[PDB]
Amino acid sequence: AACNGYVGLTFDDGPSGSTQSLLNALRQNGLRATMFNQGQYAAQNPSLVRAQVDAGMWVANHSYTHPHMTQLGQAQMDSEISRTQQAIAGAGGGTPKLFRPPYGETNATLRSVEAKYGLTEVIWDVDSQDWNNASTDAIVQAVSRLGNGQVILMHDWPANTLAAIPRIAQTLAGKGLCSGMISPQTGRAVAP
Amino acid sequence: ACNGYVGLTFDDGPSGSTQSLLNALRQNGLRATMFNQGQYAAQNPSLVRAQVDAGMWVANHSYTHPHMTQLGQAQMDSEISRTQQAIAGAGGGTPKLFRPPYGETNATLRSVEAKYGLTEVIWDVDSQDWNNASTDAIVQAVSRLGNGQVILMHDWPANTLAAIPRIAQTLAGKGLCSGMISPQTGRAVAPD
Ligand SMILES: [Zn+2]
Ligand SMILES: [Zn+2]
Repeated sequence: AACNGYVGLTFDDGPSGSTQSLLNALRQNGLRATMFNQGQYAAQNPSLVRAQVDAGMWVANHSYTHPHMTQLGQAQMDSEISRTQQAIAGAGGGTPKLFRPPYGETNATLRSVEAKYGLTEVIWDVDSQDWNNASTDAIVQAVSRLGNGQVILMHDWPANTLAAIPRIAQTLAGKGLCSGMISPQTGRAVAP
Repeated sequence: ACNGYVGLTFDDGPSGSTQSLLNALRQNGLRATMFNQGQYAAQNPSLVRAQVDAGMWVANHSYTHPHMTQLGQAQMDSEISRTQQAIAGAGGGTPKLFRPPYGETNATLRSVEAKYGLTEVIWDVDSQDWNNASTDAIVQAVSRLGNGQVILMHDWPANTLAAIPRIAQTLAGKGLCSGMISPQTGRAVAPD
C-alpha cells in the first residue's frame, strides 16, 4: 500500500514567525502533523493557529507558558491547561484532545488535571533533538527510526527542522509509512 | 546486548496456566508484565507471588473485567481500588500500570486512574491469542514490534505458551530484549 503504517510527526512551541514556512514545507511535501502550541502564542497569533488547521495539521495543548508543570500546585496546572484550551479554541484551532507536558515531565496530579479537561497525555518515542542543535542529517535519521504507531518530537522553530522536511517525506515514503494523526484513545499514530 | 526493548504483556491471570507460562518465560530468558484481575489475585495470592519470583511485573486489569466506561465513577473507583489492594495484599507490589478491559476508556476512567497513580496502558499490537490465533500468528505479531512497543497477550491460551521459545528467538534475532513498561511514557524500556 501507499501507506503500510503511520507515524506521528509533531512540532512543539508554536506558533511563531517560523510557522508559516514550516506549514508550507509540510503541505508541499504531502505531510500532516500535530502542532503542540503554547497557549500564550496561540493567544498572540490567532491567524497562525488557523493557518495550521488550513494546512491540514491538528492542534494540541502544550501549556500556556511552558513551566516545569510538576513544580506547580494543582490549581496552577489547571490554569495553565485550561487557558491553553481556551486560547486554541478561541483562535479557531478546535478544542484539543491531546496534551504534551513541557519537558515530558509528568506526575499523578498533572494526570488528574489532564483528565478533567479530557486531554490524553502525549510524550514521544523518538526525540529528534532539533532543539539541541541536531543537524538536518541527525533529524532525518531520527525520523528513520520510527515504526508504525510511533511519535517523534520536533519543534516549530529550528532552521534544520524546516530544511529536513523534504528528506523526512522521502524517508517515510521509502518505508511505506505515512504521516498520521495521534489517537486520543491510545496516544499512538493512526490513519487520519 | 540489547538494541531496544519490547513490552511483553499477559492479561487476565493468574490462573491454572500461569505457572507453566512463567516457567516458559524464565527458561527462554524473558520478562513480562502480568495485568491481573483483582478477583484472581485475591483467589490465588501464591500465584501473584510466583509472577514476582519469576521476574515479572504485576499490573492492574480491574477487579471483575467489566466494560469500565459503562460504569459510574464510584463503581470504576471500586474496581480499580480493590485490585490495587488485592495485588499488594498478595505480595505483587502496588501497581503503577492499568490496562482497561477491552481497551475501552474515557475521561472519567482517566480521572480514576490518576487518583490511584496509575498509567493507562493499551497496546501497539494485539496478538489475537484470545481470538484463536495460531502459534504462527502470535509469533508473527511479536515480529511486528519495534523498540518501545507493547503487545497484548493473555495468560490462558495454549498457543501463547507454545509460542514462547519462538517469541524469544524472534526478539533475540533482532537484538530486542523484553523490557519493563515505563509509568511515565507507557513505552517499553530497560528494566530498572
Ligand atoms: Zn516544549
Ligand atoms: Zn482482559
